[PDB]
Amino acid sequence: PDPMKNTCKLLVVADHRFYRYMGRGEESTTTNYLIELIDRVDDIYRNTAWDNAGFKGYGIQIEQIRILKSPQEVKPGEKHYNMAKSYPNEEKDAWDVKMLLEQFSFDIAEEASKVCLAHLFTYQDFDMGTLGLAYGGSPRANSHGGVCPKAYYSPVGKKNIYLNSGLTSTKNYGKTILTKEADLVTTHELGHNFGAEHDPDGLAECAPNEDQGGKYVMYPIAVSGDHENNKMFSQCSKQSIYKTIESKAQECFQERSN
Ligand SMILES: CC(C)C[C@H](CC(=O)NO)C(=O)N[C@H](C(=O)N[C@@H](C)C(=O)NCCN)C(C)(C)C
Ligand SMILES: [Zn+2]
Repeated sequence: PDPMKNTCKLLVVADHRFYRYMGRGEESTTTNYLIELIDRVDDIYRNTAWDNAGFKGYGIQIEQIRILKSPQEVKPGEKHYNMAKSYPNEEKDAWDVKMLLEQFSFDIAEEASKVCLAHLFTYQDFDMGTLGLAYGGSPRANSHGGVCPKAYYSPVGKKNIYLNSGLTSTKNYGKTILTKEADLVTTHELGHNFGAEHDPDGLAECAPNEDQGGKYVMYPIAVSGDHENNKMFSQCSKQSIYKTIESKAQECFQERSN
């Protein structure tokens, strides 16, 4: 592991919902929450041996936190990830999650091109229990993204956007999720960014029963995280991430800041 290039620097964005509902309308409260969350997630990554040997010490660090204190005013017909209304259905508490990730990537393109990853933290109740979403680590045909900006020309947006993005919501079923749960959401989404796909039931090694420590972080269904494996990456995730981690590291990782 190149100690000069072992850290994925992040642009962390807190939208107006997060600022108000998690931040208590305060910059300090907002940033402290995020700084502490990323550092705990970093502990998970940093201590992971991607090859089950000495290939460890790779992690994440915040480069900048953008704090949006109020909604983005928009003209009629125009949309922005930080606008007051949910999209496509303004009657709902939250956006459609996929459309939100696409919108965030579009609006943040200039900034995203200069960082390893951009991550949006929001506070909206996505339909049916969804907590987050990210590019990378998806089995879908022609899907791409994850660490290090990769361009995608949006025929609808008429410009290049980058696929080095993901998002976390700390609201689910009308309540703020536990910090232990939030940590797991962000870990899972960055896991996709790093190259992991969902662990399959079909491989017991990567999806243990509850008495064998429970599921690992990349399981498709969320859990509170009281089981042993919950906060760790499975061997399946490690294998996937390891195929490209070094290469990606040479591309856009930087030196850890003490
Ligand atoms: C951190 C988690 C694992 C992220 C995933 C979505 C995903 O794979 N993002 O990369 C999620 O929101 N999972 C939901 C989830 O498990 N939520 C739990 C909290 C839930 O609602 N459980 C009971 C609802 N029947 C789904 C979509 C499976 C309902
Ligand atoms: Zn997932």
